[PDB]
Amino acid sequence: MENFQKVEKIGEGTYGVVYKARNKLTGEVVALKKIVPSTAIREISLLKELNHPNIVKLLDVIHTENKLYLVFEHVHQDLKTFMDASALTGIPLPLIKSYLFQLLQGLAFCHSHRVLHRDLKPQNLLINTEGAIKLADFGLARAFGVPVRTYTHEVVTLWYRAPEILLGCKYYSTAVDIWSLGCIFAEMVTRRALFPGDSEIDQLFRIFRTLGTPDEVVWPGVTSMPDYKPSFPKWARQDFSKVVPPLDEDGRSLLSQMLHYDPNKRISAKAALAHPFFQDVTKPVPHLRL
Ligand SMILES: C[C@@H]1C[C@H]2CN1CCn1[nH]c3c(cccc3c1=O)-c1nc3c(cccc3[nH]c1=O)O2
Repeated sequence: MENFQKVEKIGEGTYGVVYKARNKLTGEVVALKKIVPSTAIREISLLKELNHPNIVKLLDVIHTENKLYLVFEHVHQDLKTFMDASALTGIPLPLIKSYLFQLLQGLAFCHSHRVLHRDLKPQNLLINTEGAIKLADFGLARAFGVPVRTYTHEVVTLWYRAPEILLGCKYYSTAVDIWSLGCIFAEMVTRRALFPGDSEIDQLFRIFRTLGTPDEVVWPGVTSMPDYKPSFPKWARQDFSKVVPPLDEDGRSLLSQMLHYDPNKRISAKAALAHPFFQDVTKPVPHLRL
């Protein structure tokens, strides 16, 4: 695009390369994403109006010469990078709680307009120097079906995928994003991925080994799911005190509700914001080197 000048390749999203670039017009630095059916066009345009402080802002959509470029506000780094860097001492609890609180606000907003992210993961959570965190690539999934492999052939991570998606439910709800965020919450606290599956069945079985194999008791209708197999091994449910120490009682109570098997029992983003865990929530400034 004539109006932009690439500064550097800052990443590789699911749909295309992402560059940090400068707008020759406004002089603003931005994140340029390379990705055209009419349906995707209408969908992307809807995204230009769902603005929230905790959602990476979609500045412009350039559909030129049968190509799609999405211009997004630029945010210095992602959460994955910050997490790896904080592997030795871990992200202090006050900051973890602040990030979770902000993410829940971003989700509550999106879910109120019936938009789901569908693919939340540390990598698409962006953080700035002022203590804020924002959801990136929000809504791109419905527009462009999230594939098994990226344009670069990298395997899309299954670690944050909700069980209903894994079991074949085709009309999953906003609850899938709460599941993902819960997995991220646990990972920030323990400094280790909660369910690092490397295939759909390994992903499903890791979930089962920690939370117990779901049945009609905890999840009515589960046995009727498309990919549910009566032959799934029967694992006992582990205790959360063992899964996410040293997270306190309120935190464990909240995480448990975010990880409920039944999508209808799983806590909503809105209800999560009123949880006592956030009673003493604050907004501290992180220690990140740019
Ligand atoms: C955000 C995820 C991960 C990587 C590829 N992304 C996936 C593709 N992608 N990248 C996006 C960005 C901003 C806004 C929206 C998107 C987006 O959808 C930016 N992306 C990135 C980044 C990695 C390290 C720093 C920045 N900074 C950014 O500003 O992208």
